[PDB]
Amino acid sequence: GSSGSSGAGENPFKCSKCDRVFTQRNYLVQHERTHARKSGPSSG
Ligand SMILES: [Zn+2]
Repeated sequence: GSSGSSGAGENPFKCSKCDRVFTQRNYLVQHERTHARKSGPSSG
């Protein structure tokens, strides 16, 4: 007897930069273009 909530949904359209998801490719693109925080030699 363990039920209640299953958190947010899941979709194939996932963001590369962060861990975001969308119900379409368009909504994903507009979000991928907004990603302009990463600049210079800084990543892992
Ligand atoms: Zn993102």
